[PDB]
Amino acid sequence: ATKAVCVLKGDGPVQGTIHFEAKGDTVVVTGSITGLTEGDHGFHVHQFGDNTQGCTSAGPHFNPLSKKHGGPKDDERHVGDLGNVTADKNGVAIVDIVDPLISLSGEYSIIGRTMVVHEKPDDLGRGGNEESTSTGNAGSRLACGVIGIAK
Amino acid sequence: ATSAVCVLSGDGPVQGTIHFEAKGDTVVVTGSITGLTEGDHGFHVHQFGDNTQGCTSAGPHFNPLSKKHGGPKDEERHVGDLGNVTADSNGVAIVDIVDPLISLSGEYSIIGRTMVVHEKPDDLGRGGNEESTKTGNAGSRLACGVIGIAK
Ligand SMILES: [Cu+2]
Ligand SMILES: [Cu+2]
Ligand SMILES: [Cu+2]
Ligand SMILES: [Cu+2]
Repeated sequence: ATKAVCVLKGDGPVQGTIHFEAKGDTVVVTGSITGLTEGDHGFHVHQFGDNTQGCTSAGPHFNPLSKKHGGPKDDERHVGDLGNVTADKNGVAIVDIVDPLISLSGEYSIIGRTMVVHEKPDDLGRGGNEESTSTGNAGSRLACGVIGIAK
Repeated sequence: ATSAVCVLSGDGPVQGTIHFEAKGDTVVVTGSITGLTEGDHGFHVHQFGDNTQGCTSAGPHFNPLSKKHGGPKDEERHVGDLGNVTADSNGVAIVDIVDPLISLSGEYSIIGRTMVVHEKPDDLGRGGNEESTKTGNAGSRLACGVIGIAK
């Protein structure tokens, strides 16, 4: 309802803890992700909270308005399109995002859905091939977790 | 949501997959859990979907109506009180429960909360002692997972 949390795990070294808090009429996303390669990594909400086949069973990006993939500042984007997180030379990425389209309740609620951090940078729907318009060319899912209600 | 799933994991060998499906004004819970010691094991929905400290961070039983702990057929029970699952000699528990109090939507929604399989049998609030009234004397949490939206 007001606060949520996600613990990111995968088959590699990438781990992290993401916190979500409804503040006013928006949602603030914070936390950190370690064990990444330096550089940008796509960071999205995928539709299902199903981890029966690791991160693969989370499905595509959460997209209740049926739009094409984009960057978080675009009109045309998926609700789950949170852009990229940037890791330092030590593999650490600090997440500090304010997003208008996600919610913690109602139609846009991401509770019970999956947060994924990807292998490569998300090209924000501007790569030029069909895959850019679905995933940003963000590639494999390095770690993920189901978003749960927190105290 | 009309369907949900949860993958149970812990620090030991207990693991499992639980499916949830709304049917009528009930939730049908099916699945299997392996790696258990033969006999009954308490099986409850805990309040928070927070795995930051393993299963310990899931909090107490989901109890929105502030009742004492009971068995699933009791009027005085927590919403998250699903009774016991039973493992056979090979440590395999088959899950098949129909419950009318838990839900996949609205106020009693368990999406984003934690399913827990316990060390001991749940005494269903009839243990004679005080601990019975809170947890059923089910003991340790062997495995847990956050309940997620499924396809
Ligand atoms: Cu993605
Ligand atoms: Cu997208
Ligand atoms: Cu319990
Ligand atoms: Cu209880």
